Amino acid sequence: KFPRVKNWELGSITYDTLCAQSQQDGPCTPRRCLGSLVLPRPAEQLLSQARDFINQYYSSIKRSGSQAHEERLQEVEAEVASTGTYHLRESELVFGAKQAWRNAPRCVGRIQWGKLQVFDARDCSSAQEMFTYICNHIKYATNRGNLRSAITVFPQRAPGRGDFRIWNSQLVRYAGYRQQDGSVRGDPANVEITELCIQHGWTPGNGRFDVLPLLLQAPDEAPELFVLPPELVLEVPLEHPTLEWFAALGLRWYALPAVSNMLLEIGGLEFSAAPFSGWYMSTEIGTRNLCDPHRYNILEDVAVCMDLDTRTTSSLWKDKAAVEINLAVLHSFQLAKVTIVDHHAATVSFMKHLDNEQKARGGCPADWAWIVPPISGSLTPVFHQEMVNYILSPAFRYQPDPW
Amino acid sequence: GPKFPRVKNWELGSITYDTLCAQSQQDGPCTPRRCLGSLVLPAEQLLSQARDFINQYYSSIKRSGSQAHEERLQEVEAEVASTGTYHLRESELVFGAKQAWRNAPRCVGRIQWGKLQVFDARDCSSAQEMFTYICNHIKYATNRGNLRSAITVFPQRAPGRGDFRIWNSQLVRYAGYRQQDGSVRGDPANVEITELCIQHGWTPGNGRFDVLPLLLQAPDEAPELFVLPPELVLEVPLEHPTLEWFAALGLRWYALPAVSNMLLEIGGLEFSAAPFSGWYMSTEIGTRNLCDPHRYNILEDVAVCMDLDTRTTSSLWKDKAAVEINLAVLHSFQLAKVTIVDHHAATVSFMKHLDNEQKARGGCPADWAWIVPPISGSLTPVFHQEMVNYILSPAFRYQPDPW
Ligand code: HEM
Ligand code: HEM
Ligand SMILES: Cc1cc(N)nc(C[C@H]2CNC[C@H]2OCCNCCc2cccc(F)c2)c1
Ligand SMILES: Cc1cc(N)nc(C[C@H]2CNC[C@H]2OCCNCCc2cccc(F)c2)c1
Ligand SMILES: C[C@H](O)[C@H](O)[C@H]1CNc2nc(N)[nH]c(=O)c2N1
Ligand SMILES: C[C@H](O)[C@H](O)[C@H]1CNc2nc(N)[nH]c(=O)c2N1
Ligand SMILES: [Zn+2]
Repeated sequence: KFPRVKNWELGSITYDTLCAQSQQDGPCTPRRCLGSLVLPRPAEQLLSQARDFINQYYSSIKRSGSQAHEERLQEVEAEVASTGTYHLRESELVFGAKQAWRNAPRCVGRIQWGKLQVFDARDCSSAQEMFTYICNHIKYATNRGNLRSAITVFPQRAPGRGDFRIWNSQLVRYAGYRQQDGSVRGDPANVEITELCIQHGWTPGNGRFDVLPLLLQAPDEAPELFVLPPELVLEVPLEHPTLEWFAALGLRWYALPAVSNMLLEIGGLEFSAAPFSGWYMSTEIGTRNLCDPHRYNILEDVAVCMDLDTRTTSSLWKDKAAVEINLAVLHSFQLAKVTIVDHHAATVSFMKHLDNEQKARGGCPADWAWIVPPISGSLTPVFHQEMVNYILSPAFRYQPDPW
Repeated sequence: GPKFPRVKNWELGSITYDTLCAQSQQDGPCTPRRCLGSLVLPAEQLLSQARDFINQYYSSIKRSGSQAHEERLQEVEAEVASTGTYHLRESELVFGAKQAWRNAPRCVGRIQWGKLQVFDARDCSSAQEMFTYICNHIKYATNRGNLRSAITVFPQRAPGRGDFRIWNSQLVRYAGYRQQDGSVRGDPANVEITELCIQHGWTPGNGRFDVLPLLLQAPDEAPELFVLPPELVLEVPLEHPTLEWFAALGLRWYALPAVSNMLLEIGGLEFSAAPFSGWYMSTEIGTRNLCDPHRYNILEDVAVCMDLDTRTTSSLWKDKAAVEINLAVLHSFQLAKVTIVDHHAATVSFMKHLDNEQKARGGCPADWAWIVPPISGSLTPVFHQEMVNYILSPAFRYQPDPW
């Protein structure tokens, strides 16, 4: 029933008993494992998801089974009874957002989960107020390049009406202009979101790193367009510690990773619009975004840069150059005084987190295939550690694109 | 769409469904509540399994439902009727062996599934005789560098009577000698089996790369020790194409990967000895056996020779060294004319295998975590490929070491 979990480097063994508190089916069954798929295709329920969540918070501040807890438990019981829903108190919502991050199986940064700036933006009622809220979050989070973890919660879903949404998947991301000649200027992964932007009447540039404007949508209104003012957006040019030419490449990435399309779920309530951010691990920029073939796919150009042998796989030019890009990403961010983290440091601190969690709750749910870096997998200690995935709440879910 | 796992390739945008998994007749480790993907070690019934196997066979020869098919069935029932067990026709053994390897979710090797040499050794009655079978195997399969897939099949398990069993995990393994100051000389993987060889009479070496003897067991007889004639065991001295100093590290590997401790299960018949072999993927040696902290752990040594900053993670001295070491594996094998294959080509071709299997059977069981290499993960196409993993029979399966 409870799983043995070995580390294959140190022959050490633990037991998840946290996953006993999973109230949510994932994709696997005893017949097949679906664990590598990325995506997954009533008052009595709400009232019970609430109760529980209230129970986490009182237990969190040690004030379990007492007056303020009991009393707050009729408050929700009565609010649902009458109106089919309730609302959170600020501190409660500060406890859930943090915890939603604690429970994110696919996060390698979860050691930081205690340290989260929570902006409560639930008193928002137009896209114009959204833009401002978002604009502050960025100024705060960026901090002249000493990045800081932040989330900003906008108002919850309501049964009678459309959601507050941000159309973008991140707050910063680059244009991807599809061209006549089948090709693409800039980031291929943001083609559809660039087009959507043009359809709502944005003036588009034509470089490789045109920062996208923001499409914010308030309940039942058509979405609106807000260009982010260039100075809130911190960018970092790409140069190499020894390779003079690397620079002359025009490569650069932005400083702030802020996910802006995921849904945040606390106590059975749902926040369709709740962007969050911390800081990048080098391998998000160096390996995935520049290195993927369906993205910027600069590898071959790096390799030709270096005058290696393009003609054959077994010379390892794929791997040699990748390596320099992650080295270029780390160097370049360190020079700009922007917070970055390499995948060795990162995963090492992730192991500490599992150990921290093992003692604190009895396990930690994690998704092996997402935690292990996209290069040098076995060279990181997370490769050698078995993990469990299950679903805890508070939680970030995926949600449909609003068009 | 259909109620069958939908399976996507994120690089290409392509979609398939896996109908094969419906034929899985045996549960893995997951449930809807939790995913165990990462865990390394996750009469009436006899007739039931055999019937399915025979169907499977007659299908593969297009004679499904025919006279010869219903005849073999009745014959197989009658076999089991009076004896408890049954026996496989020669060609039934050749097909189930191939089917067992085609069904192996952890093997990236599968495109070659149809090209296997099957050595029937079901006539073998002594440990002395295994040594002989085994020596022929290595001779055949090594074929002086031009390597060849093969499997030798020893007598099946049987009521009462005890098993045949190669005790070595591989036909070729380097010794692992426990020092009197905690550390190990040689492959730490093999301390347990090394100790057993000595206890059973073997005079041991004092090296990093000593080939182990063979501990062979025959029903109810004590295991017996057999030394491989050095001339039979082909090894490769490791050199680097541009770093002249690398050769001097005294590094070497052997040419033949040959698993010897797995169970081969067909039609509910179990073969407890069935060494099988193929040819290496470069990362099995370059990255795993050489760079694992718990194996030879040569990463630091190599990085010093490379003059890398090994006091900070962010230099990517690990990544840089592992590449070189892998490149030197690839190059050492090339030069000696010994069949090898680099993670890049080897995965390009698992992609092809996937497409073939889609057409032939509607799907292919795959352990993502294992199919994806320990280095340059995202840089290979399997990284972007969702996989479905279930258990199909005939299978290779783990068994408990015999002692
Ligand atoms: C502070 C440093 C942080 C680092 C280094 C970090 C790193 C990462 C990485 C590397 C991933 C998966 C990478 C990928 O998309 O391929 C990820 C996923 C995730 N992160 Fe973190 N993160 C950080 C902070 C945060 C914060 C503040 C939150 C929210 C409060 C967060 C929530 C999540 C969630 C929900 C996922 C899953 C995304 C998905 O399922 O698609 N992370 N993080
Ligand atoms: C033809 C060249 C071959 C290549 C490149 C290849 C590659 C591999 C690799 C890379 C693995 C994963 C091993 C690990 O890292 O632990 C593997 C596992 C496996 N291979 Fe293949 N292989 C080849 C031939 C064969 C043959 C001939 C067989 C059987 C006849 C076979 C059967 C298996 C099985 C059963 C496993 C699973 C072991 C486990 O589950 O732990 N392979 N193979
Ligand atoms: C908060 C934070 C910090 C950090 N270092 N890293 C992150 C992950 C961000 C950045 N780097 C990738 C992005 O991850 C975004 C979430 N992943 C989406 C994967 C996906 C793709 C396409 C279709 C889908 F349905 C799903 C978040
Ligand atoms: C036939 C063939 C060809 C090839 N290239 N590669 C192979 C896998 C071999 C070689 N390279 C590793 C070994 O695979 C053996 C599979 N077992 C390892 C998992 C394991 C389970 C339990 C305890 C452990 F310590 C380890 C076979
Ligand atoms: C299909 C596979 O699940 C998919 O390619 C995953 C693999 N691992 C990943 N790991 C991280 N950190 N981020 C990713 O996008 C992916 N993609
Ligand atoms: C924890 C994890 O399951 C384990 O380290 C696996 C990961 N993937 C692997 N993949 C291969 N090919 N071989 C392995 O030994 C492993 N080890
Ligand atoms: Zn699973």
